[PDB]
Amino acid sequence: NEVLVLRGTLEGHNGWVTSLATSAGQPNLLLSASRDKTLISWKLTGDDQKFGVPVRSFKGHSHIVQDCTLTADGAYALSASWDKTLRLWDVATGETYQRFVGHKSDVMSVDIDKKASMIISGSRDKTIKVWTIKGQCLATLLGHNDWVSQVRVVPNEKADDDSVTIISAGNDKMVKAWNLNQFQIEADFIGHNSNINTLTASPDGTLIASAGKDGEIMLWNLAAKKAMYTLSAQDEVFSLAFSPNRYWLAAATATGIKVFSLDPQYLVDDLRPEFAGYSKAAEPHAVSLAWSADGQTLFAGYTDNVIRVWQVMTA
RNA sequence: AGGGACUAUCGGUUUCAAGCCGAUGGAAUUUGAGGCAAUAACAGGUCUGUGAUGCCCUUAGACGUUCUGGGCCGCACGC
Repeated sequence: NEVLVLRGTLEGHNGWVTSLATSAGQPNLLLSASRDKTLISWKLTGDDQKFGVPVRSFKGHSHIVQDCTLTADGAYALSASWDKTLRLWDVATGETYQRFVGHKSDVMSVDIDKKASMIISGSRDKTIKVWTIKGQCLATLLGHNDWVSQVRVVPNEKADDDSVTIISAGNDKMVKAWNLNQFQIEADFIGHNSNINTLTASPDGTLIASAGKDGEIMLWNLAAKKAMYTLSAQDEVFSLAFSPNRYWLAAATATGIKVFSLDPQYLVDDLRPEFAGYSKAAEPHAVSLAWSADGQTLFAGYTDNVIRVWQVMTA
């Protein structure tokens, strides 16, 4: 039934959209990512023209943003980039509470646990490093031999003990899940055929996805740690997306979005629309995606310089 | 003190080699510019820079030295 219809975008950046972020406490309060050294804050007013007011740039690094994770409260935006950081931005404002420095090779990430505290970040030095909500390390993990690509938060409804769990990534072709308090050892994902360039997580504590340079999307549990639904999607995803509470997958496969539908096992609905003056090898192929925090609004993002948000509505 | 630019990023253009346009970012035609500048030389110039210097000449009516005065600034004109 669900005819998914393709609508007004929100265009704005000069470089190349490379993440994007579900606001995670004020789902308007969009908050978007970059390549050309900012973060254009887009409202969703919504009211039609502009779908819905590009109200704070935020400028820079010196170099290219690969991320922009919102807090558990959702008004404090956490940077990264190719000049070896963080720089915690204020969503409201233009400012740098705490330069977090220290890496060597080019952050690839950023994420924040359910209370806004013991943050993490991958790298190319081939680690990891915790930097609390101060430029300071708990510790500097080293179990991987590689470019560890991405790490995620998971959002726990066994109501949290308190010695918790997070995750990771990927040229050694593996994952590894680090107690976020005292980085202990828990399981990994063996097998794959090249680069793990992403992963994702459950919106309670028992779901995950990884993904593709091979084609296959190798799925989860964390609270079963057993390898799952093994799909086959040709090119790659660069750019994965849970609906929050539907059971819909969203990931941007080059080519679709393949909604795969992680219950039964079907292709509902592929969005490759809209398109004007190209030689293929121009599509202006994505690099970040999200599901309205409250879970409709897919904020579909693309290279080019035009975000193209595309919600699901009625038959 | 240091860092920082590599024609970089797609797009073309080609033996899809070495290369070459264009547009973006950029502070930024080999980044601009000089300076060092093999191989072999020329009988180019210079002993009128030398207490660097061969061989001739000069050696006190010296062509060595020095006080004066003018001389290289003299014009129908050629470059």
